[PDB]
Amino acid sequence: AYGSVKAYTNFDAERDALNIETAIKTKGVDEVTIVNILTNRSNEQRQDIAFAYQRRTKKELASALKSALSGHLETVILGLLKTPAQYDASELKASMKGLGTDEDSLIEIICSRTNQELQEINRVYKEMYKTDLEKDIISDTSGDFRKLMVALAKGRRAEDGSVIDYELIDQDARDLYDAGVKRKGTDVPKWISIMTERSVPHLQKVFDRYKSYSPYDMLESIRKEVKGDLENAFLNLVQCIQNKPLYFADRLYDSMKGKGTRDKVLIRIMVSRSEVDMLKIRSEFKRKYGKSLYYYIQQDTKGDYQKALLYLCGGDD
Ligand SMILES: [Ca+2]
Ligand SMILES: [Ca+2]
Ligand SMILES: [Ca+2]
Repeated sequence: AYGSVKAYTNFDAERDALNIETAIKTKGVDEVTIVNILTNRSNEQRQDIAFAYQRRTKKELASALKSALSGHLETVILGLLKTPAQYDASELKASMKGLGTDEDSLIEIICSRTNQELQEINRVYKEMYKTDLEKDIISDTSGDFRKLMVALAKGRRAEDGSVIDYELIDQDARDLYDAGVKRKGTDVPKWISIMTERSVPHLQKVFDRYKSYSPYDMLESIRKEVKGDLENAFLNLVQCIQNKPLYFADRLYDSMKGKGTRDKVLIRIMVSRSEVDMLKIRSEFKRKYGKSLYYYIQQDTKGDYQKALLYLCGGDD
């Protein structure tokens, strides 16, 4: 409901598949037409176009476009063609490269996805790679960090209940302070337990009730009590629970603020959150960093790649 790319009203899968077939078979490849079409269609509509294209040409659209395109634009388009679950699962599999695992992407995806999304992701992952996500998480992670990632990826977080339990909120804040800053050392399993099991609004009110018992807020308490992968995961998780659009705005900023561009993160965010809360991310981004997201994307990317990302953004703020 808060996505930037909406379902195209006057949609016709057959003509889109025709125009795309034409744009592909065009000499020198017509990237502009492909971008113009795919970036203004909903994911489901893109699936419809894929099916129509398949019936028309008896070749799958993703293959033809992987042949017709290259580089970052290829990455973006092939990212858009997949269903949300498929894309997330594929990114997760890509992030797990043994001991040199990209833990940043892994954290980004596992910490920010909801119960339904994770439930679908586990199934699709198992169907795609004939192996449960948990086995690979265990294989490519270790320790309390592993435990946390496994807990989160199980996707059985409690749902937001009818009634607000302020008492349990208070007791959770107390438990968090007692297991963290109060004692020397850290009771990590209790932290993981509370942060993975309780619902999101409950954990918001808990995170702000924690400010009453502790001299440091939740983020700083994390920066002090634990460090490393565990720390990064806890930080990202808390950022997501508190303010997810702001979190993704910060993640977008971090991907472009420095030298070059962390295109994996940029592309993944602009694709996965295009039909979710891209409007809110734009809002938070301009509210915090002065200029629009469109602007940063414009200054840090060029060409039809830039064009695609700008279409996924949806105008200047
Ligand atoms: Ca290629
Ligand atoms: Ca301590
Ligand atoms: Ca840059």
